[PDB]
Amino acid sequence: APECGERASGKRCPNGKCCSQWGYCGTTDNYCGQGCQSQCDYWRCGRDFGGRLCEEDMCCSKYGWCGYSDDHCEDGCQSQCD
Ligand SMILES: CC(=O)N[C@@H]1[C@@H](O)[C@H](O[C@@H]2O[C@H](CO)[C@@H](O[C@@H]3O[C@H](CO)[C@@H](O)[C@H](O)[C@H]3NC(C)=O)[C@H](O)[C@H]2NC(C)=O)[C@@H](CO)O[C@H]1O
Repeated sequence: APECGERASGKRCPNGKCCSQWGYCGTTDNYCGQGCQSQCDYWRCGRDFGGRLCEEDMCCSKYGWCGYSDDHCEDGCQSQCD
């Protein structure tokens, strides 16, 4: 049964996860993409997003995306770079 969204009385997902248009929590494009009901910016971080820190100990790249690659953790990384 739905764990978030309108069929869950506006309930939000834990750890900032995206609530899909179908009412479930997750982090792939099916959850965070078009139709996403809430917390759709799970993968964004840094200066352009209220200085939010990434979950899962991910680095916040200079472009404001969360990840583990050298591109997200090296050169311009905003937080949790190591
Ligand atoms: C304005 C512009 O195009 N700027 C470029 C930056 O966007 C780009 O950073 C990378 O952007 C892509 C999306 O366009 C990021 O992919 C996302 O990564 C998350 C999790 O890491 C994943 O859930 C998304 O599905 C995925 N989207 C796609 C479309 O694959 C990618 O992580 C960003 N990389 C970094 C290091 O922040 C940078 C680097 O290529 O270049 C700018 O010109």
